[PDB]
Amino acid sequence: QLLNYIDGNFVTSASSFANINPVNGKLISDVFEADAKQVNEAVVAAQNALKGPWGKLSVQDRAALIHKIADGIQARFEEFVAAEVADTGRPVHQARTLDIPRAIANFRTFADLAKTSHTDLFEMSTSDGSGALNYTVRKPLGVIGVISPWNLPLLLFTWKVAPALACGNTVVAKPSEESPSSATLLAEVMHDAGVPPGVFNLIHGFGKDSAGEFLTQHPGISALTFTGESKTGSTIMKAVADGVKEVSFELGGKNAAVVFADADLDAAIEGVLRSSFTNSGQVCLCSERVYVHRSIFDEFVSGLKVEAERLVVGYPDQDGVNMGPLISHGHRDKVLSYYRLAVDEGATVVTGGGVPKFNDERDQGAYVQPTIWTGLSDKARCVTEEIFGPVCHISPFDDEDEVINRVNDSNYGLACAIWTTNLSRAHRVSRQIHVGLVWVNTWYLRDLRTPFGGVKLSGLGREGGRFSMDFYSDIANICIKI
Amino acid sequence: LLNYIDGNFVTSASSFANINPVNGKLISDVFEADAKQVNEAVVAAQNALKGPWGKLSVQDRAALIHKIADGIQARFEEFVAAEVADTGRPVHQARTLDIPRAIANFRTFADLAKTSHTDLFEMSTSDGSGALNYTVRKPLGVIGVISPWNLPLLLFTWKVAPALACGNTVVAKPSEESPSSATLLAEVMHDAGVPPGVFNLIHGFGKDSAGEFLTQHPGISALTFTGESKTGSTIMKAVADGVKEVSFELGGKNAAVVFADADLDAAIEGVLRSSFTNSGQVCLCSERVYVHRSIFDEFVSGLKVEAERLVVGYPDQDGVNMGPLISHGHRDKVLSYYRLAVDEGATVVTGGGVPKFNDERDQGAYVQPTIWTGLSDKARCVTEEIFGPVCHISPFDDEDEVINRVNDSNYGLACAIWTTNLSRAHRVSRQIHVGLVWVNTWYLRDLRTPFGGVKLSGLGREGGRFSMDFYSDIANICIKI
Amino acid sequence: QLLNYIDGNFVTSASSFANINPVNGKLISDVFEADAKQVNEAVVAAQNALKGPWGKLSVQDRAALIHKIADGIQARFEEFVAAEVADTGRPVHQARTLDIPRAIANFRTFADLAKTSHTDLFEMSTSDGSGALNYTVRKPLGVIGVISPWNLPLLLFTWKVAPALACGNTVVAKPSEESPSSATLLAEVMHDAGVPPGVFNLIHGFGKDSAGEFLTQHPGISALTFTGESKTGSTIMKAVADGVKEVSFELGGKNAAVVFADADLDAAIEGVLRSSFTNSGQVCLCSERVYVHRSIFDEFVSGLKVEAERLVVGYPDQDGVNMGPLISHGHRDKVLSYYRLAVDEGATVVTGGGVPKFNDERDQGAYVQPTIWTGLSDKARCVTEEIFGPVCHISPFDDEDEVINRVNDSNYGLACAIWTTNLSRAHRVSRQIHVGLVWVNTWYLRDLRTPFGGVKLSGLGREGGRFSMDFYSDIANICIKI
Amino acid sequence: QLLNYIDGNFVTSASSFANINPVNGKLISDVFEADAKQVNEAVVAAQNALKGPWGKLSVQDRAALIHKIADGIQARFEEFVAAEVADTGRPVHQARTLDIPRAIANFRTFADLAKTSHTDLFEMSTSDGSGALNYTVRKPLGVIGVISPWNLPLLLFTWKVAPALACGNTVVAKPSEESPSSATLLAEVMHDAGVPPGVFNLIHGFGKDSAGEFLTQHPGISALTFTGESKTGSTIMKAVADGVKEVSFELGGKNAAVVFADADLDAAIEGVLRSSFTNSGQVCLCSERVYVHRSIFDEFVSGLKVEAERLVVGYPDQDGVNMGPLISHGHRDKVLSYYRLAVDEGATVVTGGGVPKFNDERDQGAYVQPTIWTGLSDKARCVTEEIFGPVCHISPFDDEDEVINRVNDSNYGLACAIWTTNLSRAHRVSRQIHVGLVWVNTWYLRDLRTPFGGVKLSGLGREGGRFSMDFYSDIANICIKI
Ligand code: NA
Ligand code: NA
Ligand code: NA
Repeated sequence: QLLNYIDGNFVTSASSFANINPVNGKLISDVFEADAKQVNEAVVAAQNALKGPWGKLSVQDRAALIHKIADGIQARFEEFVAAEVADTGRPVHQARTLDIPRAIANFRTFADLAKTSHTDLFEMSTSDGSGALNYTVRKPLGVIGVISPWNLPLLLFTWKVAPALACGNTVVAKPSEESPSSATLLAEVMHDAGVPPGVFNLIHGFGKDSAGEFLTQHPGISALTFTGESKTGSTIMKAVADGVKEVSFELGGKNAAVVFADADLDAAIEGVLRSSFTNSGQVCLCSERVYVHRSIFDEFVSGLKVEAERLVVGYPDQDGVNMGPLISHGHRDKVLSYYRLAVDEGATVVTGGGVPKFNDERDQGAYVQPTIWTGLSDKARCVTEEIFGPVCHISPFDDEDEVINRVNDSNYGLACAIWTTNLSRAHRVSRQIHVGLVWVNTWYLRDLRTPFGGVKLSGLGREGGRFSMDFYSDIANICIKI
Repeated sequence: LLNYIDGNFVTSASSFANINPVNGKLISDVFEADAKQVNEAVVAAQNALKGPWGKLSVQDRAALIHKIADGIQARFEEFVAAEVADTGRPVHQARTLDIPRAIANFRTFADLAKTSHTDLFEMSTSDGSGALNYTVRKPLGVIGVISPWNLPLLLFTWKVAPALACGNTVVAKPSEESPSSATLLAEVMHDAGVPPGVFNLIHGFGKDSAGEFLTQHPGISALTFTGESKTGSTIMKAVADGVKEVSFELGGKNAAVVFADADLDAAIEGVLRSSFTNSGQVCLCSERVYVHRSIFDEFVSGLKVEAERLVVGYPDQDGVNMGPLISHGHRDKVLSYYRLAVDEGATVVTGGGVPKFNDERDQGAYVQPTIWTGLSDKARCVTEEIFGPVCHISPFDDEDEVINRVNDSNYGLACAIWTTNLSRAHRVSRQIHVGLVWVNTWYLRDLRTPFGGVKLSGLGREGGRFSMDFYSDIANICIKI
Repeated sequence: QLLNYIDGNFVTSASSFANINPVNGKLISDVFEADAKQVNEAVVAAQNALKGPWGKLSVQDRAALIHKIADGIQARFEEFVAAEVADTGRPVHQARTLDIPRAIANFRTFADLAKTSHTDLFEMSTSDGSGALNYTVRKPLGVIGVISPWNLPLLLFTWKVAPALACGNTVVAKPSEESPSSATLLAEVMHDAGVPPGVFNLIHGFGKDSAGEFLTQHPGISALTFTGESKTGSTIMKAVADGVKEVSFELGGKNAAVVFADADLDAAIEGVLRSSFTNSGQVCLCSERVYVHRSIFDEFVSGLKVEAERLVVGYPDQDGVNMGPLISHGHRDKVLSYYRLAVDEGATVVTGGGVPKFNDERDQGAYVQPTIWTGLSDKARCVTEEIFGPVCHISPFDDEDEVINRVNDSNYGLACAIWTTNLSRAHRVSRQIHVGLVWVNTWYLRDLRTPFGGVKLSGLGREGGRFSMDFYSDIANICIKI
Repeated sequence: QLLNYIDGNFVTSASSFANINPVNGKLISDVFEADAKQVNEAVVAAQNALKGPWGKLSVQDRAALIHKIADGIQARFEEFVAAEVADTGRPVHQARTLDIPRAIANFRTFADLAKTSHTDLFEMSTSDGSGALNYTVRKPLGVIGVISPWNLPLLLFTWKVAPALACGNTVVAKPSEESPSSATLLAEVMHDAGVPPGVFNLIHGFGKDSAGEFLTQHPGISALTFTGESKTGSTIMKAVADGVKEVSFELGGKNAAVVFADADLDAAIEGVLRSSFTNSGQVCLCSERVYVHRSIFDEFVSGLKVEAERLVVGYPDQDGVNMGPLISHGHRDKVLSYYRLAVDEGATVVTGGGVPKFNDERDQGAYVQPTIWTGLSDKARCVTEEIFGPVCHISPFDDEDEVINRVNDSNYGLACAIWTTNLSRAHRVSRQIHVGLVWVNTWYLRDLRTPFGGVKLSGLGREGGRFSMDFYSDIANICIKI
């Protein structure tokens, strides 16, 4: 059983929902859904905590307490690994090396920035010759509403909660209904670490007519930060508009990888394998479109096919497992529906295209095969809409400007990876991709000080580094006439 | 007054009247852009990004922007006249605040465009060869600009200057009530050699007009707006499906606070200005005033005196201090607050009506500078934004009390504090829940500072680097070595 | 006994010298003086250490190790308190709440800054229209020679060593002969924490024709950072000139305090008492000149007399001890010589002027009385020369511009404290004072992110925050034509 | 015809010295050498101008006035060209497109940074719980002493004078005896722009026992910034040592170009031709050492020989002129003394090696030939000592780690140019070169915002961008207790 955490107490709710293990379809736990009344209690508790001990902590004391939260996750490391794996079916090795360490690192990085961050001093002259001073300060924005996704549950959850707390805000967070275990554990770490009641609040539930909608509509929040589907971003923006709430969105992507004729071909095959199928292609940053220079296109597709078919699709702790299932049955229905749509649009299915057959309990889970399509036009729905499964379409190109234009011809703009060994090409091309993040000869390498976010439908605002310290703060200007 | 689109001055199939509010006389007809014309503006701005404007170095861009500035300086007095006519502002203030600030907007952001740089982050990797992350600023794209009538050219250019400085193209809809200086600006840009499609001026209104069409148009990348909060919320919903970047500077109900240890004459002068400047039609004006009990009556009587000394009349009159409100429709809204004040229990210390001229001005849109006392913190006249030359004055006793009373608001743009005490100034300033605090002064602006509000008073910050960030895509480029 | 620490090993020397407890003149330990050959050994080992594991550490791992050093000092907190107190006589109170906590915070602040710090990206246009990028990086400068003072032994020692290590340098450091203990213990902490051999080297000795000089002359160093007497600063600057070594100097001052008529009078009396007599007036930052507006002058002098006479002078762990002895008998000779000079120049001795009579072992120590002078002119030697003991002279003033000129009419310019409750005056007056550091209504309040340094004879350069990160690094610009 | 400019007046002197045209050895003008007394008068007047209307300008007005200076140079553009060409023999085209535009840009860039630069606000907590603010401000350092070189007279002179004035200092500036004309014209432009008297002072003369040394010894300056030979940098550091004056040094170098096998070969030949022979190899950034991968070595050398022999050495207005003379006969004697040393050391002379025969007035000037050597060892003097003439030695190399070691095996480290088309190599190699400036696939591309300086004997400190705004300012911390 997974309880809510409100004003320093773990509390049940009236109704509950099932958390299902996508590996086998079995029940992991029951999760009490916070109702509107409990959400209001969380918000009000969070407002009030801003006037309690939390509000009086020095930036050094606040940061030391956040490092302690992080020590707590570390001390329960394997429990956190086990929770993420149960909920989502992610390979244990990924949970051990990507997800939980990044969740620890999020807290440490922003606790550090809390200590080092400063503001600005501007001098000016005036008519009377005595001058003025303008200095700025950072204050907590207020209560931050976090609605976070199921694909990187603890990582993306802490990505928001860490800078929010580092900036002195209080929090009411709603983790995905598909993945609530690690967040529920984080609350326990919060509690045991002595985080004052009301600072961090955890409400479980869904979106519409549930905890997520209640949060989004509550007038006592000062901001809503959200990662997830683009149409949901749009819904959230409409919902907080009457309140003119500060908003921060990381949304969909139809991300491209580009492979030039001078790429290290083996490294690019391996890189596109990772960018297409990591977390079974359920990363916002995954490459679902791939452009490859004509002269190496056949060799690239053949190489990637071989490598994709070597992927081990199986149990999270199975020997050399690469790929787990999708998050849920309902998500798999959506993915398989694009699988059929691609055949109908005229794709050649280079590999995959269906669901593997296990002849064991995994057949009741939510697996699909890693899939490569070829032969679709740039207009096809499967080349333009985010699928959020382990798939990519590969298309040839001849000319640099042509491929830049094809990558950019999109209502999204989150990320792009480019493969080339040429110094000029790397820099010339990357600056021309209309996205928030480019990688050259790698993918999803993250320095947490960098600005991160997207253009067009992929989001608005930036987080990371000082961008987060600014978003989760009131920036106030104080002008002294001397 | 014509629209300016893709390098050409063009008419529309419908015009509206621009009325001089000093005397009710028609100044000019203004062609209203239709949906088809707004689309034409946006499409041309989009195309302008791939033309000569797009290929200018940052140094040549800034030079051209400095040339726009020079262009305005060269026609300074036509600009003063245009702004006066539209709005009735004192000729002196147009001449030393409005027009100079608009020129400084262009110059400051041109200068920032040349000095701004971005970031390099080094990192280690597993294989031990490392990686580099660097950031770049790029044009965001087409900037939709919808701007207010109270400081027409100043607030128009406050947005347009950073948009252009960051290499964007612009589709700008100035207020229906003050379309003249913008139209001149378009002439300056045309004569200065700004490439076609880079700057586009479209005239009209909000709902079912140019403004609405702009905000609904999918070709823009951002919408920056200064105005009413409710209009802000409307825009946010309209751009939500395209998840457009937004920047809002919205209403306030701003307070001025006078502590017992203030320089009382300076404070009286200060609040006089903060209350009645531009006939109280700055979003930054003080419509609430808290004065320490020990000095409350002396402050009110002094403010009464100085307020009654203000000269209300012609923009060019000898010692004029105030002009009219922007329009009859706005005077109607303001006179309706004047009545609501009485009906709410207010003591009228001064004004509370219109003045009498017995000449054309009676056809104008004047109201008197007004002071109220005796209302409660929950009176509507003390909570809601009026945007006229009026303030209510209320006593206070304690520091924590007045802080709480200032912050007890759904708005939070600005606040002025009067005190001679060092500790008090810094202690109290930091606790006011607004974007902008002034101590011992008001509306003193350094264009590098973050400017914006909290709560209903806005979203985001503009000014200095905050503008340079808002009006650009920040992109991260990560090179594995 | 106290050894040098060279290339991973404690070692003795030919010569040794005594370390004397200034409370009672008794021997604490023998200290081995490093010779030229062993200084050469230290520099060469530091050079090679740059090419060993130390140099392969990530910024993250380097920072973690520097936090381990800080941990290792926290774990021996009281031993470090004991060692500082023994060498110098400072009250145990001050060692526990200022000295040792700073040494520790020095390492932690600079380790944090190493993790958060980044550099710059400048794009530019070029003729051919393809453009160029300039990006800068921070690299280790090389071997940093550190020569440090006895007045704040571990605090000022670590103030240099911490940023030097945080920036990836290696270090050869010479603590003061008068206070070698806390540094030798620090060497132990480094050894125990696994600091690779050669990264940190400790050499004992004196200046001329001893370790200090040898260090400054050695061609193998990249920089010389020094805190102390101005003339010594000049001497070091000449000695490194042939090698054009980077230099950073925090030198002396004759710091003033200004009390304006609208000051909080009791607060100003307390603050000037603290800025004149803290550490027995042996801080670079103490106020030896004081200017008080005429209207409150007599009342200020009377009040300070009373408070200075309530000061407890005695043992480091005595009840509410306020002052210990001076660092040494030799230093007391110099200070008393000044006490006589002040009388000779026609000063009224308001209080003090001598040494107290203990009638116990403290009579064998190096104590003097807190002293206050009036009636000297601005040109008197005792008003213009740094005495570095617990004394201040007080003079009246009438005008603001007048007292600004009087404070500024000095060949030094480290620090100044001003007392006033007036908003305008604090900002108007502070910006006109020709020094590196001004305090308003307080003194020696340190934020370790701020630039610290002086003007004129009081120094060269700035340290603290980014200024330390720039000083202890090569800043390199890399320009890529695209 | 060349007078000093002191406290607002052009004044002559007791002695005069001749300014000779290096194209033909003919007298251009006589220059009045400043004596110790005039040097004192210049400093004293600079100190007073700080207290005058100059000191009171807002930053906006001071910047407005620096732009006027720029405008005034621009209105007399061709006279500045004539003056530069006359003193130095520089090709008119280069004077007209590099030297004078850069001189004007220096002023515009720093006037602009004066208006945009701001400082820092640090908040901090305190024991009593009400906290404190620290903020910084930039103020004029004071009187800046400028001593500038003959190789880029107006460019390097204004590179120091622009930021000095932009930060509100006053200046006493001693231009090179070899090239005093353009600085004297600047003085006229200053006068005519209405720069208040004493703000800018021009003194002419030599170094030791002349205006150079006297400026350097005056206690009245706050800083001395100098570009030129390293030994003269050392001498300077010693002379201001008793003063602890701020110092900023851009000294010599023995800069390398490195060409890897994957370079665009024709681009690298053109690039090394420029880096070797521009301004007749009298730029401190010139490459006198070149390392070329053995596989392209013969082809590179053979290609560079051809391009070198296509260089037109002659008159500044000669139809296709590429190179003018060296700066003086005195300089030519040194360079020819190296051309012989090279032969005596065993060099093969690929081309040049002597002086060309014009059979006209040019034979009385100071020309040498563009020269290329091979065959020397890395320890040869001609490969290790700065010649400062139009020459380079070319050596082959095999390994990347090897060429990096050979490049870095130098007491200097000013700049390096690398040629490669490989992305990783470019970034991997550049960061390992121990210099202040690396160019990749170009040379002497300058963005004035970037830090500019050297390591080891090549310099001290950084200039450019905020590094200039920081060096030419007092940085002051003001700490307000609340
Ligand atoms: Na913010
Ligand atoms: Na942006
Ligand atoms: Na400085």
